[PDB]
Amino acid sequence: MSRAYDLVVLGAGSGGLEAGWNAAVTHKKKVAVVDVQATHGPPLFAALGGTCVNVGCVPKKLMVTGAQYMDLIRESGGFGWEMDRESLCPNWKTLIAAKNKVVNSINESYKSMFADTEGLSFHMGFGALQDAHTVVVRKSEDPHSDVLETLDTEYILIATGSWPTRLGVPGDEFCITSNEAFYLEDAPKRMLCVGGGYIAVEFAGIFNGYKPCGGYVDLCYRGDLILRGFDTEVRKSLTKQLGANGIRVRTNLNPTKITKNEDGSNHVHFNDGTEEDYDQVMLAIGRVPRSQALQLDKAGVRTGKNGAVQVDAYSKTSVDNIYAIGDVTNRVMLTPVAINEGAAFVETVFGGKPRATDHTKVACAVFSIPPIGTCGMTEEEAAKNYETVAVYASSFTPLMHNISGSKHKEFMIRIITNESNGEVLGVHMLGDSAPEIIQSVGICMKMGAKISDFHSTIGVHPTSAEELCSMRTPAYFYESGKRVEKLS
Amino acid sequence: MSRAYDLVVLGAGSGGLEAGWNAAVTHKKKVAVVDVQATHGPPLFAALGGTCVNVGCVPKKLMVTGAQYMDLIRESGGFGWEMDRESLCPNWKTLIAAKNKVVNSINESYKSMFADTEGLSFHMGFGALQDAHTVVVRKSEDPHSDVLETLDTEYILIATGSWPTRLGVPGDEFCITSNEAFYLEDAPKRMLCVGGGYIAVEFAGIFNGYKPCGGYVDLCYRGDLILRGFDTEVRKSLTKQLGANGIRVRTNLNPTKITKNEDGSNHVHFNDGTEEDYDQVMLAIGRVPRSQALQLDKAGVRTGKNGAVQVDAYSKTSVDNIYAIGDVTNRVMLTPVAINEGAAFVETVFGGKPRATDHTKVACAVFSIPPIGTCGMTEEEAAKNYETVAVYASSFTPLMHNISGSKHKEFMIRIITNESNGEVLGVHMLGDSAPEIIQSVGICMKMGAKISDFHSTIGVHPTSAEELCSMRTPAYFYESGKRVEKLS
Ligand SMILES: Cc1cc2nc3c(=O)[nH]c(=O)nc-3n(C[C@H](O)[C@H](O)[C@H](O)COP(=O)(O)OP(=O)(O)OC[C@H]3O[C@@H](n4cnc5c(N)ncnc54)[C@H](O)[C@@H]3O)c2cc1C
Ligand SMILES: Cc1cc2nc3c(=O)[nH]c(=O)nc-3n(C[C@H](O)[C@H](O)[C@H](O)COP(=O)(O)OP(=O)(O)OC[C@H]3O[C@@H](n4cnc5c(N)ncnc54)[C@H](O)[C@@H]3O)c2cc1C
Ligand SMILES: NC(=O)C1=CN([C@@H]2O[C@H](COP(=O)(O)OP(=O)(O)OC[C@H]3O[C@@H](n4cnc5c(N)ncnc54)[C@H](OP(=O)(O)O)[C@@H]3O)[C@@H](O)[C@H]2O)C=CC1
Ligand SMILES: NC(=O)C1=CN([C@@H]2O[C@H](COP(=O)(O)OP(=O)(O)OC[C@H]3O[C@@H](n4cnc5c(N)ncnc54)[C@H](OP(=O)(O)O)[C@@H]3O)[C@@H](O)[C@H]2O)C=CC1
Ligand SMILES: CCc1ccc(-n2c(-c3ccc(SC)cc3)cc(CN3CCSCC3)c2C)cc1
Ligand SMILES: CCc1ccc(-n2c(-c3ccc(SC)cc3)cc(CN3CCSCC3)c2C)cc1
Ligand SMILES: CCc1ccc(-n2c(-c3ccc(SC)cc3)cc(CN3CCSCC3)c2C)cc1
Ligand SMILES: CCc1ccc(-n2c(-c3ccc(SC)cc3)cc(CN3CCSCC3)c2C)cc1
Repeated sequence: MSRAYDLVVLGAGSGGLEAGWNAAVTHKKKVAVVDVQATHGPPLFAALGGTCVNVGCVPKKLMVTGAQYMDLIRESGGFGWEMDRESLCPNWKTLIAAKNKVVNSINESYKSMFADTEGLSFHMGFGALQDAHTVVVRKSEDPHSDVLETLDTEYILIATGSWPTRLGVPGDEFCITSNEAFYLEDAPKRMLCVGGGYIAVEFAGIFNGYKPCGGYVDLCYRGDLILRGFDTEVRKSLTKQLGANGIRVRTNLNPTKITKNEDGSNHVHFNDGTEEDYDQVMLAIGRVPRSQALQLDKAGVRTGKNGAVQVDAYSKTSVDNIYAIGDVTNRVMLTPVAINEGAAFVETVFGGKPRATDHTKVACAVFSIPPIGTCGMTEEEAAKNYETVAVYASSFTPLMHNISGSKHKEFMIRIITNESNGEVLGVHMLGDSAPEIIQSVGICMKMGAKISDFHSTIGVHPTSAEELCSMRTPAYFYESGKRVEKLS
Repeated sequence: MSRAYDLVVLGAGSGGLEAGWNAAVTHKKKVAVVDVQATHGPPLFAALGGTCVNVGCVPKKLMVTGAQYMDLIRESGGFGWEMDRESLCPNWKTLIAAKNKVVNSINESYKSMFADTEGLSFHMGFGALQDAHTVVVRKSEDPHSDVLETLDTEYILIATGSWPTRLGVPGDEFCITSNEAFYLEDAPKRMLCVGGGYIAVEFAGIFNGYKPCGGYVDLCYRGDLILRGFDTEVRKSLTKQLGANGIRVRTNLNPTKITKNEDGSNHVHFNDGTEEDYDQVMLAIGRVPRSQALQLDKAGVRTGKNGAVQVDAYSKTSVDNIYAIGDVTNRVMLTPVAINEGAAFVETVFGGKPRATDHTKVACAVFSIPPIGTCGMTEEEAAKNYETVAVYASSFTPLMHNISGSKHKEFMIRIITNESNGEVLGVHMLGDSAPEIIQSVGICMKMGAKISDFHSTIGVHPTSAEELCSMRTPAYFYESGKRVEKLS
């Protein structure tokens, strides 16, 4: 059969714009790409470029880079750099301004991409499914608003991503999320970050860097140790170093009631029954797939837990012509994962050579201060899945920190290997440059690197990374899930 | 036969202290270690710990880290950090002071290593050879000064390293080297670095950071492009960026005569017949192996060109019981190379399991601002002895530099592959975090990584290293030595 478009992508995101571009350029198909708005902005935060560009990776990193100067300016003193250190506080207003300039600049380059690419058209509005071949674009999220466009397509691709989750406590509406955090007029003096995940830990670092005079940031998590699912020794050292940096880490604590005050501040009720006032309260509870308004039922597309889209290894839904990638599938919620999922989708339906995304042994990072760089299994998980595992560990304060005054900044590397093989199953790093090192570590790992391949490599001196090639003797072992000091 | 010691190490350096420690601790041998002095200091700069610790890797990196703050403080302004930027210059003498404290505490750490290790003893003086089994320790470098100790040994190891080379021009003795650079009480306003190698480029960066008001650093090089043997596109982009940062790169220029003025400053005559005044003039001509005073002839050990000790793959000299490692062999003059050479020497003669150092595919770095991170062949060399080579290239100005103001800071990656099989022969990087990334790149290359292994790895976003996994189509090719735009 013959229709108007070959592909209609719902969501101009990291994955969406990858599949859209590739189909249109290398295969010269006719691709329509639907998104909510053109440039970044408060009313509906996401835009052209997805969460990555608008309210995610890109702006986050810039603000984490901005916050990192607080330490660096302090650290410079030991090396001979003298200036006014008296109540040295930063300008939040000129950070957001500069941030907006860059985000908008990327918003503009994606806009001119559509004009420069034949077959690639942008369609502003709220895309929703009608049937297996028809995507309806509406004026608002409300399914009774005006119908802007009716797109007739061979294939549909859902890349609408995810949305912040909120807790069902009274006064929920008075709290902000990562979305609102980007567009705050002023940096908060009294800041509460709720949750112990990626966003919570990262933004606690941002606010702590940009807090005004005498300000403070409280991170509160409902459990024992923050960042569940990461290397426990890394998590412990990270809690210790966030503390040393100023952030008051608060475990086994959770808000139950929030009330609005007359002066503007927020009154918060906790688990232990204590009461406190915070200028802003951010919720980093996690991200649920954004698919509750797409009407997947009307096409026969299976909706799992939290609205996730049931896909096979090749991203294909219950309907043979409809596909889904990125956060909306709830597999591995990262930008480069969604991009790979998109490029694979093109290679399959329009390329002739099908490929599935390798979701295993994927190197990711946490952009806290200091940052985490990880790839592979935790020692807890590898113990459950393997006969006998060796745990290599190394901690150090870099020589420069003896001069800088930040003697709390301990670089940590922990390698988890299969004892039988020698195969590296996990590498976990904490410290500066850790997200940069973990990248080429991940090239070794999916390549199937052994611990012998590491320490036989001649090091690069002086670097933090050279320590990867100096770990030969394991600290301890796991034997059939049991922690042992030596091998029987 | 049984003698006083089974190992005498001449030179307590990176290689020396590696072989010394290992023989004494893991194999319980009686190891004597000779070095010139105990702690770092001007008269004879090198000490316990070698050049690396005292007048090399360690103090250099610290000073480069301090100089890097000049940029970071300027870059902070765009992110919202306000301060007195008016005439902001650093304190050189408090940097040197802090540097000394760190170097000294390592000198002390090595001193208490000898006291805590049995069999391992330190012998202060000038070691020289008597015969195949006897090493004489003298009061001074003059071979007629008092004989301090006479050491009787089964095996001799030469790890005396290298020494700065000087150019045979009138006024040579008025110039400093890297040695004296560490102990100048004042930072020069008018600075000339002579040469285009590692030391020249790194120290030009240091002085440029630590110059007083209205000060300038001129780097002058004998040839056309600085840093021969490195990726030509990296060198060009470095020259451009050293320029942009303040360092005046002057090529095809070489001093001919130097005279000392009455005010203290130095008058320099150049290649183009021009005259100029510099407060200090550093010679980075290179490093010749330190072997002129050891009397290798007396024992029958072959000295090659420049005085380099001729050795086989296992570091064994002309005599079966005398060995040599590190800079003194003039193979690959790096610290971690000398360490590997030392650890192998022990494994061979005391471990019973012989091993040679893999001098090929060694990842190293240049700690300029911005720094270089390299591993493997240049495209010129790979063209000279391969059938067809593919040259992958990528240049980009990181997103944060749109806010910071340093839009000259371009990150560069160039991969050079054997087109036949896809094998990566060289990876060349220029920019921040480059020496940190290149480490785990060298693990891939030692494993024999293919270009497919790179671009198949899911990236880490946002980083500079994620670009390493996004290079798929080559920019151009080399076909039987000739530069081609495509394959015929
Ligand atoms: C604060 C934050 C920081 C992050 N930092 C990192 C990081 O540093 N590194 C990393 O790897 N990952 C990071 N992530 C995760 C990453 O942003 C996501 O995994 C990635 O964006 C997923 O890509 P996607 O295409 O599936 O979703 P998106 O890129 O978000 O694309 C979804 C798009 O679909 C559009 N859309 C929604 N509904 C409709 C509809 N009704 N019709 C049409 N269009 C619609 C939206 O406007 C949105 O722009 C971060 C996330 C957050 C929230
Ligand atoms: C300024 C500078 C910066 C450098 N930076 C780096 C870097 O960042 N990364 C890197 O990998 N490499 C770097 N290097 C090179 C590196 O330091 C050397 O390659 C390394 O030190 C070689 O080790 P070695 O044991 O052979 O020599 P050394 O470590 O220098 O040991 C030689 C020792 O022998 C002693 N000795 C000399 N003569 C006698 C004798 N007559 N009797 C007894 N003892 C004697 C000396 O006192 C000296 O301490 C740098 C070098 C310099 C000069
Ligand atoms: N690569 C990167 O740099 C980044 C990646 N991301 C991605 O996007 C996703 C965004 O998640 P983000 O919000 O951190 O949260 P993610 O789920 O990581 O983390 C959620 C955190 O909130 C806690 N939490 C969950 N529910 C509640 C509740 N009801 N009350 C209190 N606390 C609760 C969780 O604790 P518990 O462990 O007990 O469930 C967990 O610590 C991540 O999964 C990640 O994949 C996001 C930011 C940066
Ligand atoms: N890994 C690291 O971070 C470091 C490693 N090192 C090691 O120590 C060694 C020490 O030497 P380092 O200063 O680089 O210099 P190296 O010899 O590399 O470089 C010397 C530079 O000086 C130039 N030169 C040589 N002779 C003359 C002359 N007669 N007149 C003018 N210029 C001359 C050379 O130019 P030309 O190209 O024309 O010959 C070259 O550019 C290095 O080879 C390196 O192996 C040193 C410092 C840091
Ligand atoms: C018109 C052809 C084209 C292709 C790719 C990009 N692109 C892209 C790009 C962005 C999004 C997509 S689709 C999600 C595809 C390509 C990013 C970047 C940023 N950086 C630049 C230096 S080389 C490394 C990458 C660039 C340059 C731009 C234009
Ligand atoms: C007495 C026990 C001992 C032995 C060696 C080191 N060491 C050494 C070391 C290096 C070379 C030698 S032989 C030249 C001997 C000791 C180096 C470094 C640098 N380090 C690497 C590990 S994490 C922090 C940074 C360290 C910590 C320390 C303790
Ligand atoms: C000769 C045996 C030796 C060698 C290196 C170290 N070392 C070193 C070390 C690092 C690099 C080098 S390379 C010259 C040498 C020694 C660092 C640190 C970290 N230190 C931990 C205790 S409190 C202060 C911080 C330590 C402990 C110690 C002993
Ligand atoms: C296909 C449409 C397109 C292409 C390229 C960019 N882009 C981009 C770009 C950057 C990030 C993204 S989101 C991953 C998308 C595009 C950057 C730059 C310039 N420079 C390159 C080196 S990295 C810093 C910026 C450019 C030119 C944007 C959109």
